[PDB]
Amino acid sequence: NEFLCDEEIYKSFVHLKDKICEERKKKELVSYSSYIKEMKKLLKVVLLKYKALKFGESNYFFSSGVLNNIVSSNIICFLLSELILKNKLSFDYLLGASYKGIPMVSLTSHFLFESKKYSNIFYLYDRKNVIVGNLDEKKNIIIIDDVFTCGTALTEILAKLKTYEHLKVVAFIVLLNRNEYEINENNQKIYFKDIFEKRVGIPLYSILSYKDDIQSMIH
Amino acid sequence: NEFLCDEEIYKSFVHLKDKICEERKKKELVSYSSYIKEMKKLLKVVLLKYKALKFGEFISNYFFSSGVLNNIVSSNIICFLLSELILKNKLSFDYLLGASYKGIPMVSLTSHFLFESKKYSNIFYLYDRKNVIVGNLDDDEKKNIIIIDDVFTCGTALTEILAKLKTYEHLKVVAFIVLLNRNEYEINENNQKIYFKDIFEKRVGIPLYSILSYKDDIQSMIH
Repeated sequence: NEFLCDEEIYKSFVHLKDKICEERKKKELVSYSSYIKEMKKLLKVVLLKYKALKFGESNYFFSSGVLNNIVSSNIICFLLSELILKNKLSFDYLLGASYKGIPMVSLTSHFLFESKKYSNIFYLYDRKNVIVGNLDEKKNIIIIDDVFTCGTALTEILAKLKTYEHLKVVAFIVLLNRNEYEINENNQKIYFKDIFEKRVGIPLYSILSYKDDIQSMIH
Repeated sequence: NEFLCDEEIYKSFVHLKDKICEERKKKELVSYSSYIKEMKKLLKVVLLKYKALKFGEFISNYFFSSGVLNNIVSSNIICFLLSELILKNKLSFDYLLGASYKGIPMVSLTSHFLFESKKYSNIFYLYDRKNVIVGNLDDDEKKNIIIIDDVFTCGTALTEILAKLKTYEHLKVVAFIVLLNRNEYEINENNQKIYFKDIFEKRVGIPLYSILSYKDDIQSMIH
């Protein structure tokens, strides 16, 4: 048994969470970034421990089902909440993409609520009546999901939401962006994230990325 | 408008959550019960404020919908109390399973309140789709599951989850916990009410617990 035990993970989560909040309040950006990076290290340990990441022939596989435990989801949902606060994203609703986003959205709401900036936080989810929650000049939605490859899943949710005239999506937040790309006529990588952001006019944020976080696990 | 504002609801939730935990730790049962009953009052105010309860005539004299409870001020109270049912009744479990869809955002947050008890090194939660059970499974001794859902009428929805779980040989359900039991019944040959809860418990051999019940909590709202 080769990884930090859950009791140690939690202790480290608590310490890092306190420092990250403290530094955000003090507006010390360099320290904030650094403590975020430490939390991301802890999260990568978790991903390996619970085997959310597996290696060997893509050269890695990612599954979020093994992250449905509170010690793991605390880290994840805390960091989703931090992306919202750090980037000062304004919203009326958070929407958890079915199914993986759904247990994330309540718990992320819980971490946001600790900022004391909100009198409540209203969250939604989509089935497969297709949008459920406290509904009915445009209301703004941030969508949460686990993984971004080409944007196929987020595009389907956008289709469901096009029906609802008074709703607008203003951001996507995700645990992992795979940094997928296509090569163009000049032998340059054109990333799906950039193509997707351009097509739908909405920014995507991610806790982790293949390039910054996963590739250094490969060897 | 006519109801406590969300800031006040939260302040009251915090106060009552602290007293409830304190009294459970001290094993003062009468005080614990009493503070639970205060939280239930607050929850009833929430159900009326967000119109999770509506009155008149439906297909019964009240209608219940949990979609308006998907906000943290309301789900705090609900999920806290689901956690307290687990603790108070000393229910042992390896997993919590949130019934799709309503139970799913409840299960993580209920896991969060359980985790505050410091009895657990982690809490592992599941959910079903409609491959069919998602979470930290190795499994196809038995692992124990408590199922969480919003409303119990005859048990049709819980029965469907049991069917999905029958495939998994190493899993066993040891309790159902629910926000509301409607206390539905049939009348028998002696003009006695036989409750679906009792019939359901007997058929599947698994206890059901509920935060609220029609008889104890909702009837007095009617007039």
